[PDB]
Amino acid sequence: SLLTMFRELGLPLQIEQFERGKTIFFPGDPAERVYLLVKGAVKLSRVYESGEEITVALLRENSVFGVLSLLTGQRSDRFYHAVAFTPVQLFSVPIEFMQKALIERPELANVMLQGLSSRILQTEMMIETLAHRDMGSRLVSFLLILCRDFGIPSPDGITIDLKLSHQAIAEAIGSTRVTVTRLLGDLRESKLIAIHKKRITVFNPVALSQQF
Amino acid sequence: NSLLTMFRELGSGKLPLQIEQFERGKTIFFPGDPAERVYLLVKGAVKLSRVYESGEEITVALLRENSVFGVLSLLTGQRSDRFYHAVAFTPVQLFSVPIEFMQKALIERPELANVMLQGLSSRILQTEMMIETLAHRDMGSRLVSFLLILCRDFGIPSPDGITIDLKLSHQAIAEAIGSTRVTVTRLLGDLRESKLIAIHKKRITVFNPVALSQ
DNA sequence: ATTTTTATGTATC
DNA sequence: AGCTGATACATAAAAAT
DNA sequence: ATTTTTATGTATC
DNA sequence: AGCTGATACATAAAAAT
Ligand SMILES: O=C(O)CCC(=O)C(=O)O
Ligand SMILES: O=C(O)CCC(=O)C(=O)O
Repeated sequence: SLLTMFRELGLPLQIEQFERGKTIFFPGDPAERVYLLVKGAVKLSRVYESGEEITVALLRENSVFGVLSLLTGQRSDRFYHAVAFTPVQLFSVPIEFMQKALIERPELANVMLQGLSSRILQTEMMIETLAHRDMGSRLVSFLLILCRDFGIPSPDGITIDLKLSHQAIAEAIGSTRVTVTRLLGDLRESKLIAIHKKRITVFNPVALSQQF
Repeated sequence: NSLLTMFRELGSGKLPLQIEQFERGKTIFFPGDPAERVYLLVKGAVKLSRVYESGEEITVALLRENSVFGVLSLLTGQRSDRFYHAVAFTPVQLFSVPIEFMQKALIERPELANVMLQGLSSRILQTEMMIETLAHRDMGSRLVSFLLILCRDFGIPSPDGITIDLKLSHQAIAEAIGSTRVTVTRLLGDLRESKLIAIHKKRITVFNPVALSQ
C-alpha cells in the first residue's frame, strides 16, 4: 500500500535516485519532508563532533523515514545523517503535501500508522540486539536481522544481500572493526556463516534465532 | 495532551472511556495475548521487555507518561500475537481502546490521525535515542546516557537537581543498558563518590545533567 | 594500467 | 591493558505472611 | 509484628 | 578472569585518476 499510496501524493510523484554513499539529508537540514524507501537500504547515523559515526537504523525496502517532520510544533531541524548505504530509490514528499492527503484520503492514515508501527517494532528489535553483552551474540543477532531484512535464499541458508564492511557492522552494534573481523572469523571457523565477495551467508538462520 | 483528550472520547457508548489502573508489577499484556488493542500511557512508566526461555529479561522500552504503545495491533494484515511483556514499572494509569474502535475513529475524526502519527513518530525517535545510548562502549557512558534520558523522561525538579521519579533497582538498570547489576552497582557507586548523583529510597537524583555529560 | 583509498587479516596489549 | 562479567557473600530494604 | 524474598555493597579474579 | 578495545602493521580489494 505505502508504495501505491506515496505514488499518488501530488501530477504524480517521481522517484529520486541516490547513488551509494550520497546523503539523503544532513544534520541541520529542515525536517520538512517524509520519505519512503522503495529500493535499496538507507543508513541513519548520528555524527559526533570528532567526525565519528554511530549507526541508528539500517532501513530496509518499503520503510517510511524522516519521521521527525510529522511532529507538529516549532519547525525542527534534522539531527541524524541519512545516507544511501546501497543505491536507493525513494519518494520525498514535502510535509504539507502529506498532511493534506491524510485529510482527503483517510485510508492513507491507516497505511501510514502501520508503517510507523513497523518502524517502532523494527527499532525495538534492534534494541534487543544491542542489549546483549557478548559481542558475538550481538553480532549474530544483528546478522539475523539483516537476514530478515536484506536476505535472499541460498542452498544452506540466507545470504545477506548487501555489501557490509566490518567497519559498517562495528558502527551498527557498538564495537570496533578489529573485533568484528575477529568475531566474524570465529563464526567462519565454527561454520555458522560463510563469506564470498564480501557477502555474508548465514547457515540455518532459523537454528540461530532459536538460541534466543 | 491532545492524545489524552482524543483517547478519552473513544468511548464504547456515549460516556467517555475510563482509565484502567495497574499496580506496580502488574502485567498490562503477556506474550501470546492477541494484539487487538492500542494503549495510551497517562500516569506512570511501562516497561516493555523480552523474556527469554531461561526466565531472563531484556528491557526494550521504559515508556514515559503520554506514550502510545501496543502498536503491533495498529499493524493489520495479520492477527498477530504479543511477543513482549508490558508491565507497570510504577503504579500506572492507561486507556485501552480495542483496535476496531480506533480504526473507525481515525476515519471519522481525521484530527486523531494527525495526533496518533505524532505519537508514533515520537516513539520512533525515542527508541532511536535509546539505540544511541546502547551503542556506546564504556558502560559508564552508557549508564550516564541512560540516566540523562530518564532525567528527560521521568525527572522532576529538586533543590539539588533533577530527581528521576521512578524506583530503579540496579538490576532494572542492568536489563535496560545491556549490563549486569554488579557492574551497575559498582558504576553508580562511582557516580556517588564523584558527587555527580545521589540516591535516596531508590530514586536517583542527578545534580547537574550537563556535568554528568562532560 | 597506475596510483591511492578502503577493506580485511592478525598480533600485541 | 583495562574494563566488566562471573561468582561470591555480607547485610539492608521491601515484600509477604 | 515476623519471616522471607529481593536488593545492595564489596571482594576476587 | 577474559572479552574487547587500542594500537600496530601486513596485505588484498576497490575506487579514483
Ligand atoms: O526524522 C528524522 O529526521 C530522524 C528520524 C528518522 O529519520 C526516522 O527514523 O524516521
Ligand atoms: O506492539 C507490541 O505488541 C510490542 C511493541 C510495543 O508494545 C510498542 O512499543 O508499542
